[PDB]
Amino acid sequence: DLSQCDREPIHLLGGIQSHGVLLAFRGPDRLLEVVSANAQALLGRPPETLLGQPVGRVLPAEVLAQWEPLVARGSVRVVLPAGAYRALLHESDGLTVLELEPAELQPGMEETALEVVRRLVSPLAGVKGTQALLQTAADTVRALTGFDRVMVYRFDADWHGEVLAESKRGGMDGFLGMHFPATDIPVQARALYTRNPLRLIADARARPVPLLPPVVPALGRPLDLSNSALRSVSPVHLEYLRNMGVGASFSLSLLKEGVLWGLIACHHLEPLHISHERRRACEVLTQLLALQLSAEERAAEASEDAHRAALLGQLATAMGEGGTLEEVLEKESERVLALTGAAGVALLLGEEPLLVGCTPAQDEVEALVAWLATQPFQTSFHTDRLGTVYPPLAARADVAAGILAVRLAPAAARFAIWFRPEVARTISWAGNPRKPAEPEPGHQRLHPRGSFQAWEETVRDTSLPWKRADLGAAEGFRGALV
Amino acid sequence: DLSQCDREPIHLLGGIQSHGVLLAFRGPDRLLEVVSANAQALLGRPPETLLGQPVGRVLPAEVLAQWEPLVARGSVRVVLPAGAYRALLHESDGLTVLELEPAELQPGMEETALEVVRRLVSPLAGVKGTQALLQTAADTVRALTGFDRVMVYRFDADWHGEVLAESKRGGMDGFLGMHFPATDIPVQARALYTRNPLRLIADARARPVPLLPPVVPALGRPLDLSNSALRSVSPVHLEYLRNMGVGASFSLSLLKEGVLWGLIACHHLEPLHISHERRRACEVLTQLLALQLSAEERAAEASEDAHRAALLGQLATAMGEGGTLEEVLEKESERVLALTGAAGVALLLGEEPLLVGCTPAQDEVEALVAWLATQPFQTSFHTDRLGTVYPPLAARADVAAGILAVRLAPAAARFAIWFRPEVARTISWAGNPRKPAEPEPGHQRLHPRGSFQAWEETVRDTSLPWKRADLGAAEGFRGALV
Ligand SMILES: *C/C=C1/C(Cc2[nH]c(Cc3[nH]c(CC4=NC(=O)C(CC)=C4C)c(C)c3CCC(=O)O)c(CCC(=O)O)c2C)=NC(=O)[C@H]1C
Ligand SMILES: *C/C=C1/C(Cc2[nH]c(Cc3[nH]c(CC4=NC(=O)C(CC)=C4C)c(C)c3CCC(=O)O)c(CCC(=O)O)c2C)=NC(=O)[C@H]1C
Repeated sequence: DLSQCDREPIHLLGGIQSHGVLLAFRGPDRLLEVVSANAQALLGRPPETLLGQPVGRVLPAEVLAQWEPLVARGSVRVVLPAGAYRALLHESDGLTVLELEPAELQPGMEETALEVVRRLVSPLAGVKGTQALLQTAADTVRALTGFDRVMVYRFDADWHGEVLAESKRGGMDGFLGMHFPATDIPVQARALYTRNPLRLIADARARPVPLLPPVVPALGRPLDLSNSALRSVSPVHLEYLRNMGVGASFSLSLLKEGVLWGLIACHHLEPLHISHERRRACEVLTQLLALQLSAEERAAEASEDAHRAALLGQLATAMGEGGTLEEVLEKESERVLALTGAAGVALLLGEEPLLVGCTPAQDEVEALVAWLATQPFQTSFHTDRLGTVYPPLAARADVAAGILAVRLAPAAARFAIWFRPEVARTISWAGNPRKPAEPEPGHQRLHPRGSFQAWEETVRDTSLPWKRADLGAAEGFRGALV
Repeated sequence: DLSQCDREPIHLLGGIQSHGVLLAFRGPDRLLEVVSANAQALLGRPPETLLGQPVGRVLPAEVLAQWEPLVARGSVRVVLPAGAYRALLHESDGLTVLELEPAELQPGMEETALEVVRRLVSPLAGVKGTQALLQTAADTVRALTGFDRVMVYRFDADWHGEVLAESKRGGMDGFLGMHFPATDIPVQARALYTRNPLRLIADARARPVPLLPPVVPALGRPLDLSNSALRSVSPVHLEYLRNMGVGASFSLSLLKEGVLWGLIACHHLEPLHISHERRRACEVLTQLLALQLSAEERAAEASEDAHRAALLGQLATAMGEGGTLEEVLEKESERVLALTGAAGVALLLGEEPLLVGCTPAQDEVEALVAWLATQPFQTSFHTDRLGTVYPPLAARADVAAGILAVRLAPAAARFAIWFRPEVARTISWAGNPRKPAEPEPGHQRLHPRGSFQAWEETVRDTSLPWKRADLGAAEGFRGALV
């Protein structure tokens, strides 16, 4: 359901965090437009008094010698008097949208950047599992701008997610597993994160600094601050960090192969401005955690599912050295079930079902086969919820939560079914998940929580996943019968 | 092993590069021992002299201050009065080796490194090929190194290689798709190069500078320069360089899962010296693109299995729809001969066989299974020189030159089979391959072929190799047949 929580724009609010400068430009012969009410304190002359007038009479020679490499490169460092801000410029609704914002004072990005990477590459990064690859990234990021807590929120099936990492300092608090809503990182803001990686909260305590004039004439609405460098997050959100205990939040959204995945949150007690160069060079590492995952699952599967095929190679030679189904299936029944980490498996070979392992009762399975053949799957049908699809076997979960249809022939409702049982799973949650926001009596403008502390729910009457292998190994048996 | 090549003790041969200095520090109260002649270019007062003499008492105030940090971390910025060197160390052979050699002049090296780390990582990497993956790392290490010429070398099965890639400037002779031995980078140096990636040969033409006392006092044989940098090499190496038009060297070891997948050599038309932060920065780039293309191997594997399944999904419905095999194999005759990507199949499912593609005769089919029972193999026999191992039916250059066994029945003479033809594959041999290196009347000392010109080896009659996933679509077919 689209919510007042997800219908809400970003991109086109009010403007930029109180530490940049947006000086706009409309068409040919340069010429300023949408400015930034804070502009008369890093320039030299007030905003309203150069909102009509061209670049010649707005910027100093510095940035106007640099104007050419700017277009031509992306960003470009200029050391004009207040210090040495950035330059990052893109294209908007009809504009050249030049902004600067402070630059990096240490000459050990390059140096600390290159020792920090080596960690999250190495001669062989996967050694002691994937809680390391998650934990070294989360570490580095922390130990590459400095922070007092950072994790790896991962989204799942229903876009709700949890933190599989945690790097911290001498006795804060901090989350870990600890599920928290999907409403949070809403539909708006991972549709937008496919194209725009990271966001900087500079000083979550401090207030947003408007834009000039609040619309960009021609269009009618305000400016697309979407590709922005310093978009200011939103009331729904800082209302919702001033509880938590962040004066920051440093995110760099993952996506190895076009698909989102997680984030790396970075938290910090006191306002903190990491740079564009450092912001982007941890985007380089978020880009090295997404890759080295791609590589190992895309591997695991390869290395894991040989163990699968050595089952099916057992199950097939026995199958042809004394051809006799029931006899040869019994001895290699530990193998059948174990194809798929299963407890039970019926087979309909024409005659009566050969129930085999630790399955439910025959009178039951007969009703289960009619109900199947009167469903659509072109070959297979599985679920981790069971009672949800075919309620009759709800009550007797304990062996019946997840199944593998594998139609042996067309009209023939002969097949085999793999019963997979029931799993505990006491599952932690940051405040009661049943309610992830705060309606003000009319329900039109709302709030977050001030909650964030371990309300457990208990996933149960579900099972395990059915990961490409079960559903693939299993389709080996069905071609191995015909 | 064999000819004088896999003999040359290429770490105990004294000698060291002349820009560098490797001196050695023996015993407890850090106390000199072996110093590398030209050591008074950096200490005014002679090597000969202070082979006695405590550590700090032989080398400067400057460099003493920073004797502390390089124990802990082992790379310092000791900046002295002769363009300030820096010394990486390591403990070779029970004593401590300080390896004074030059700076990075230029403070981008790191900031530039980091940006070519991006070009070869940006999350659409390989979307004009693996080929394009190799030919980036070509132009990126090149930019790091200046070096006029970069290469990339895979060591195909028999240790002897190809140069997939290249990356030259203009009017630069080059081996684009050219092809040569693995005598060269021999037995010795593969074994050494698993242990350290890199090696430099900057001023090839520059003869070595002895390091006294020819042989390490209490051992004999020269110290052991194995895990040094500013060493030299088996002389008659930069030997077969003066036979080229190169006066430098840089070549890394791409290591992929711990086997040596080869190296990238950048050599220069005239001498050049790159740093040890700078060569760290390309050894870094090797253990990165390996991380990438390890995934790309794993990827097009899982994409090609999941392919073959879908192909076999169809196959086994033609199976279950009825008709006996011979009728089912009629059209799927087309589909099975595409299931190991071979020309035809032959059943032999008891009775007189099925020839059912572009097969040899009936009489030669049977001639194999006779012999195929004599020799080993539980389940399989994929060979490609099916005429070397087995001459009689070793003239089929057209119909069969690589066969595939499977036993449809354990201890029984029932094997189904897919033969596939000779394929002419033009090989642009670079120099003579009947001349790795012509010796001196004596056969006691070797210098190496002085002519690297294209040679034709048009190899009549083998198979396109037997790719894992292909190969792997056999244990199944055999299970889902009786
Ligand atoms: C329903 C509307 C609401 C909004 C709007 C809104 N939500 C977000 C996202 C968000 N929420 C979190 C919470 C959080 N604390 C942690 O420790 C972690 C990781 C472990 C998380 C995810 C985060 C981190 C985020 C976005 C990541 C970030 O802070 O950069 C946004 C994103 C701001 C944007 O526009 O980019 C917005 C606009 N917040 C609500 O509570 C509801 C009402
Ligand atoms: C029969 C004796 C022979 C030896 C002994 C030997 N040579 C080397 C050095 C070597 N060779 C290669 C191969 C190679 N890399 C390239 O780029 C090219 C041309 C494109 C070639 C042909 C390499 C990489 C090396 C290491 C240094 C270098 O090549 O730049 C060794 C080990 C090297 C060392 O001394 O440390 C040994 C033991 N080599 C022969 O070719 C024959 C004559």
